[PDB]
Amino acid sequence: PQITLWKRPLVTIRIGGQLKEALLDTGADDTVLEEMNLPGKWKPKMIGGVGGFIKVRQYDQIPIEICGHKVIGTVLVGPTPVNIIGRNLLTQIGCTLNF
Amino acid sequence: PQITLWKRPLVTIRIGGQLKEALLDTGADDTVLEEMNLPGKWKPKMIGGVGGFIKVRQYDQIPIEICGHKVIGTVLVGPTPVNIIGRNLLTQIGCTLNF
Ligand SMILES: CC(C)CN(C[C@@H](O)[C@H](Cc1ccccc1)NC(=O)O[C@H]1CCOC1)S(=O)(=O)c1ccc(N)cc1
Ligand SMILES: CC(C)CN(C[C@@H](O)[C@H](Cc1ccccc1)NC(=O)O[C@H]1CCOC1)S(=O)(=O)c1ccc(N)cc1
Repeated sequence: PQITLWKRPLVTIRIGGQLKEALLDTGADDTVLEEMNLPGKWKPKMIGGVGGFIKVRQYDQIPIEICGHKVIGTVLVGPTPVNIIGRNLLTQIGCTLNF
Repeated sequence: PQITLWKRPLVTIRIGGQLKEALLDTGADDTVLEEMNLPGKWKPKMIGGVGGFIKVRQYDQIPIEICGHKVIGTVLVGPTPVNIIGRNLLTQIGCTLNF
């Protein structure tokens, strides 16, 4: 697809068997999702942005389906106010910025 | 250009007579720059990000040049950890996400 930026670049994803809406975010180094349960091992990490930092759980090698593109990689989970697909998974779908 | 996302999509912008490095940020509604002594009328506002809210100065109708593309719009100035080009100006340079 080609996604224009007049509106937020929201897409449907599936993770852990569940469908969610998420922002395609080129400003995010790594994918971070709103508080949820995910199976498997995780480790604590900090991420920072506008407003400061939050503590998250880092899960590695997690399958995610993004608009029918299957990726597998790092998913952070914590108190972000929005679900965010970051560069780590955008590269896996072959996403580029064009102008 | 067609910009891959292996690394942060940093570009050079020209604003208020200064050359600055900024992040092309599809997850950002607004453009927010690190604190700087920009002349002009502004209004105080708050914006929210991952970690909470910050107070910013809102400057309207500011000329900005992004990768040779000359645009005009709202620029927020405040304690962001990185200069961010958000959708208000990404639409003006004709930027799209493609995968
Ligand atoms: C600030 C950049 C450098 C990093 N953020 C990504 C940005 O797109 C961020 C995404 C977001 C949108 C809406 C609500 C909350 C967050 N938008 C953002 O703050 O919009 C503000 C600034 C202007 O307009 C409004 S991040 O969320 O902090 C972040 C940091 C690290 C990781 N691994 C993942 C996410
Ligand atoms: C608002 C914060 C940054 C604290 N201010 C410091 C001020 O220099 C502040 C710095 C600033 C510059 C540019 C963007 C944002 C903030 N200038 C300012 O123009 O900010 C307006 C814009 C949006 O909201 C308030 S403070 O309240 O004045 C103050 C002063 C002394 C003490 N001890 C405590 C607080």
